[PDB]
Amino acid sequence: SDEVRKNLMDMFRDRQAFSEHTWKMLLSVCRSWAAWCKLNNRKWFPAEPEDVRDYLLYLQARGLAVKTIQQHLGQLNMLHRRSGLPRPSDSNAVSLVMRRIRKENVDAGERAKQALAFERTDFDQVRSLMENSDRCQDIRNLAFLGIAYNTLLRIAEIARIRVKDISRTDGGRMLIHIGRTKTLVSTAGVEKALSLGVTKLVERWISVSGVADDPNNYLFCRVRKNGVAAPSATSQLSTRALEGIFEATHRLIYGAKDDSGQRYLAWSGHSARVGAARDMARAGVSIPEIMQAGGWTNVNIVMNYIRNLDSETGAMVRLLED
Amino acid sequence: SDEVRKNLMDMFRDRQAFSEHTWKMLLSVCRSWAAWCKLNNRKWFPAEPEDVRDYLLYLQARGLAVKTIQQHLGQLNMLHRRSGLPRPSDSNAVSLVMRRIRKENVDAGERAKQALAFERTDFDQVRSLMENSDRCQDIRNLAFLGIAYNTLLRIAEIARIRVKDISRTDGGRMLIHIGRTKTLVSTAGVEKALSLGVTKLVERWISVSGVADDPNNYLFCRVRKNGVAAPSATSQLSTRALEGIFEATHRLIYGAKDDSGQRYLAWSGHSARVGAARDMARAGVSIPEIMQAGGWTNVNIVMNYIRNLDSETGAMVRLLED
Amino acid sequence: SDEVRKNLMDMFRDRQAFSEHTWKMLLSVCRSWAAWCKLNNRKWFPAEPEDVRDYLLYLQARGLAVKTIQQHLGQLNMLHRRSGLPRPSDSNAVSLVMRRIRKENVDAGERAKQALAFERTDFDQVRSLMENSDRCQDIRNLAFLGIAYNTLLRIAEIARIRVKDISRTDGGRMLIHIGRTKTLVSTAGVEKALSLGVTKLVERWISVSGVADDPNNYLFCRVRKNGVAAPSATSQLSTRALEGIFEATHRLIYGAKDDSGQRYLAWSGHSARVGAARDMARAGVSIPEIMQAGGWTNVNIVMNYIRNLDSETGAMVRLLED
Amino acid sequence: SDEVRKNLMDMFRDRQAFSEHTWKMLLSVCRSWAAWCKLNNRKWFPAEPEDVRDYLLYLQARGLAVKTIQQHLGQLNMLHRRSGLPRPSDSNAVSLVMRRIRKENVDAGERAKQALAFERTDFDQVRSLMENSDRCQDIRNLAFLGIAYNTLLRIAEIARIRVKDISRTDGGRMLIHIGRTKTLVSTAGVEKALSLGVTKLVERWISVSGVADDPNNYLFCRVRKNGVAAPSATSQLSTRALEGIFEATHRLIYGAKDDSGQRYLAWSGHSARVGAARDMARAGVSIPEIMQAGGWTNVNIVMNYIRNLDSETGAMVRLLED
DNA sequence: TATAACTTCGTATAATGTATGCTATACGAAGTTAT
DNA sequence: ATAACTTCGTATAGCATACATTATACGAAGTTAT
DNA sequence: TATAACTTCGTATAATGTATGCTATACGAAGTTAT
DNA sequence: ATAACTTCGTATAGCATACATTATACGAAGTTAT
Repeated sequence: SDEVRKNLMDMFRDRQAFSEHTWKMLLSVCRSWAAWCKLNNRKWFPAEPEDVRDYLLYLQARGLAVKTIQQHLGQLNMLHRRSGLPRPSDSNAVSLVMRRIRKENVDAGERAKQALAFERTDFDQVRSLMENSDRCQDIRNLAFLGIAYNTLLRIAEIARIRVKDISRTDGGRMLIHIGRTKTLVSTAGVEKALSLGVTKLVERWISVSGVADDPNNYLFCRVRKNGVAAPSATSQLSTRALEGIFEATHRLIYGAKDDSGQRYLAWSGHSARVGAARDMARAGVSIPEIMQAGGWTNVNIVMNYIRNLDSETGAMVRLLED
Repeated sequence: SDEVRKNLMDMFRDRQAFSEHTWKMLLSVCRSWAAWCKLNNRKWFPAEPEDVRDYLLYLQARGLAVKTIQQHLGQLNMLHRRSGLPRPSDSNAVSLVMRRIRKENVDAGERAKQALAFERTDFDQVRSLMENSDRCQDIRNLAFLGIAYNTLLRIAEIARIRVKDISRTDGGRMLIHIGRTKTLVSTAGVEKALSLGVTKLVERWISVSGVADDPNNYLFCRVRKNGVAAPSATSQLSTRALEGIFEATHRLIYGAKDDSGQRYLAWSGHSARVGAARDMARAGVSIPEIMQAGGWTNVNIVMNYIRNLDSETGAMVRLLED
Repeated sequence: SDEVRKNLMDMFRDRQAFSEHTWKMLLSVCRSWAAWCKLNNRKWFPAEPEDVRDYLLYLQARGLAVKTIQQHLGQLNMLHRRSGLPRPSDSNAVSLVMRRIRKENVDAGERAKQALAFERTDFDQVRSLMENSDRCQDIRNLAFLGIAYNTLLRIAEIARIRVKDISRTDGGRMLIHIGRTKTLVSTAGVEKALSLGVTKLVERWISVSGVADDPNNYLFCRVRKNGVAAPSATSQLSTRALEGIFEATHRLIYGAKDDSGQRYLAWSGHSARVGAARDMARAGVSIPEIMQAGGWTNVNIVMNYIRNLDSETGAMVRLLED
Repeated sequence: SDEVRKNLMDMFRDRQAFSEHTWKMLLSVCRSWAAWCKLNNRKWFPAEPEDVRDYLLYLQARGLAVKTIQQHLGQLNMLHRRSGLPRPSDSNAVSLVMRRIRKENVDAGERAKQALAFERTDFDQVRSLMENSDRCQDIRNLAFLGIAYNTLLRIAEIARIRVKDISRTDGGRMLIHIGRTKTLVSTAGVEKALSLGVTKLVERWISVSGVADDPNNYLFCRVRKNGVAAPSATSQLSTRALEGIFEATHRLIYGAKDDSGQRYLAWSGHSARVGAARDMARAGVSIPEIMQAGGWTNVNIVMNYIRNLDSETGAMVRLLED
């Protein structure tokens, strides 16, 4: 069909309208689905519902997460819907089976994990140790953890901070201007303020890195063996390395990860977000203020991190013994 | 017509998409609709809005509640939508009778109900009346009333408990790990501390019952007319029974049921939930604390349980009393 | 057209799906539009945009409120849309002229008025006088004002209160169950609690009226010359009479209305709502609690009663002199 | 084609549907689009999405802001929608470039701006520098800066003020009745108290100006090079002039403009609004109090003015400082 | 040189929220009028 | 010529109204147990 | 009877918010099993 | 026969997930100034 080619061509022409990660996962899903189709001699593009049902069942049978299976469907759905074709999910075979796969897995324990929390106590411990070190690695890392926990920004937001994004209060606290986040793309964007402590941590790093040469440098950059910063205004510190700082800081305190292969045996990119969310809840911060903290315009995900603070809470118990 | 045959096979094949309670209600509604149709010379499938409209008006004439009339309409919508067919509710005729029937029925003052509060006033009365009775079922029921008040846990939830789900903490207080979640984006297991007095009751029951003798054994079990427990791990105590414990306990104090045929004359499955929440807000406890105690996230409902408390009477009452 | 007749016939068949006031104003607008069409020899049913534009301009030219003109359009729009025909507002002639008429009127002062406030001070004054009277008129009226100001219910909500809708707290305060309001039609509905003062006022009235004979009596009923109540379970006190109580209570204190013909020279049905809203704001009640008070699920109308509390507010002024 | 001729006549005829500022921007955009089309051999009307897409990409290449690119697109959407024609934005091509252009531009860090804060630090500086200067324009400007700080009133709003809109209260404080509303569901006239020091300045100005000599005379008026005021009541001082007072006042202290061509180097119309709000939140004032001071109901905006204040730094900063 | 400390990348899995269309201001710059 | 505007055009920040009902507001006429 | 105190009604004008579709419990009642 | 269930059906209250992305998680391979 002429129209389908056109629609696809249009989406590719302005591919920059979508996150690069959407593209990353579009192609990845397409590769997996392409492969399954080839293994079973099946037309892979206009995808047949029943074929899609077999494929979701096969993903299930490989032991894949409910959420990852929803991903494979999601991209297939997007590829079809933006083509002008009907979505696989538009048929019952796919709809019902997706709902069924979720029900079976969930009803056998499957649960979406969350990042191991990096909370205030963790931050103070990390800091009590590393604040002394005059190494470049250590000063940078300590400053990044500070920002992460102070501001609750995602790591991709942190790696985009430019030195000119930083301003100041009369009070002396650093403010970091963010524009783009996951949930938001604006020109006015948001301001996130650091405490006086974290501001110092960040001053130390600026000072010692020489990022402030060009004010269009990324606040965070790489640091080599010899301890020399490598500022850039065109290459940011990969988010993979910020994941690494979290894994190294965890390793520093708790030693090496298990042999098991499980996710979340050590801190990761999101660890400071669930942790600072959680600390606020427990100090009585109001639910709106928590949402303002993490950029959350809606209430449900925040309830869904105090999710697992829901431990022994024991209101009724006290009531009972008196 | 061939399409809808496919769509109905899609449904039987992926029947595990829905819980067996949904299928139950689906089947029940179809039975009611098909009867009505036969008795009124109407084709039952596909349904035509004129016939669906008369049917909903028959359901109103019959005294059925509005939530009930919605359910019949819902499953009819469901059944037709899961085939290639138009839903009744997408017709102007059925859409207007639902509106007409809703408001009509509220004007004659049909009232949504809820569980009769089983409170602390009531758990002392009961304890008082059978604290030190040595009957093996009097011991079981007393324990279970404990767990239901303390943990505001649903009834199917208490059915599932086992002895392997019971650790300890300060004083003795038992650690009931749970499946309070049957959802993906939701806690990976929750936890409930019993009081010391209630931990004591779920001790004395474990003695007599002898449920410990297997980990995989369910906590609550059947107890026959000879006061002997009958542990199992393939067979959990039904919800209807746990219901029964509550009604029996009501009969104990207040005697035989009021005989209107009405609902919520005795206590039922939820009475302890309702009661505990009310007790909890009476002594002042953060509403979102209450919300976490029985795993609510949709305050519409908990609100309805504590409405007639004096602590909830609102701002105007507060102002007026100067 | 056959379809248009059918659609209209369907709406009339289940007319009870719409408020009777919608019907009242449908016919009233139709009468006015019918009349204008007859005066200008114009087809009145499928209404021509340009004819509708002339008619809105004529309503403007009679000096009618912007909001009343929006009403005439509203019903014309509804009559057409529910017929299956295009709305007048679907054309530019009508759209643009409506927007223009609003702009001209507003840009010459026109503003939507609000009810004269009946606030706490007013209620205490009214009460300081009438609380003594043992007349039936006075006891009833005083109790209605109490409820109005205490609960913020609209008068139609107040006239629907049945004696069985009333319950109690442990604390001794009356609760009044509402089901239907303007913005809401439910079976669970809402509970509104009276203070201890208003509860007394209401006790006096119940006591002295004999409404509590049949518990399906309307809490408020008429009272004749001789001071004898006339309870009914099938005829409520007209909302026009509740408007009258407000006008009489105003007259009692401030004397007779002007000669001017202006609306809101004396208290009316909504006077206690804007007044209690306003009092809450000024005592620092939180904006959510205000919304809970008046049944308001959204924030804008409440801002739009503290609307005209916005008087001399003078935060900046204090700042300036120090 | 005849339809769109009707639709364009509908528009000229009801041209008062929109403000003359909307028409201005509409006309401006058409001029830009038509030029671009001629210069690029494209039909200007109806617009085809391919051509609109290239045009928006030309607007991005030209350095225009995203709010600006939206405006061009908006008026194009408007113009076409008010004819029987499809909007550009309803095409997949233009929809994706707008997305692409938005995020693209935020990544090179284009930043939404706002008025440079004219604060109390700045109104003392100014007063200091010209408190007791006897120049008739130095007297006018000083007064007006007063009114703008004190009342956070927009500039067109201050233009409209007259002497007949000025009563009194405690000490002298002037009573500026206003048209802060140009909306129906909105206050029926508002009110602003000036301070005593500022009331003094709007006294000394009325002396010299001689504006009192007619009620209907506008408060602020033109003052020629011979230090003589020129009252009018048919002619209000333009907004561009009131702007000018602010820039002049900036030049006074800081000298000639920074010469980047940039925006918000001096103060402008809104500077006093911005400044006053910031000052108001600095000394702690309920946010919704601030919101009422300049008639906001959409806190998105006021938030943006007080972001870098230390009192607004958020919960995390508060927790971290123990 | 070997090596820290990356980047790049693939597949795997969590998170996150359900909008614009009109109207005001900003400002350089050209037009107007009386000093 | 120039101060001190006003008018303008193009660039951006700042805001409010439409839609589909459902309700109250009030003067005026008909009703009914005193 | 005249009259308070309505009801009914018409036209006029303000107010008010942008949802369900699945899954659990309630309970009388019939079925089952061991005392 | 009966207590004490379980299973059932029909009646209602109580709840949670789908959708379209955009992001992080982490092991493993290629890179590069020391």
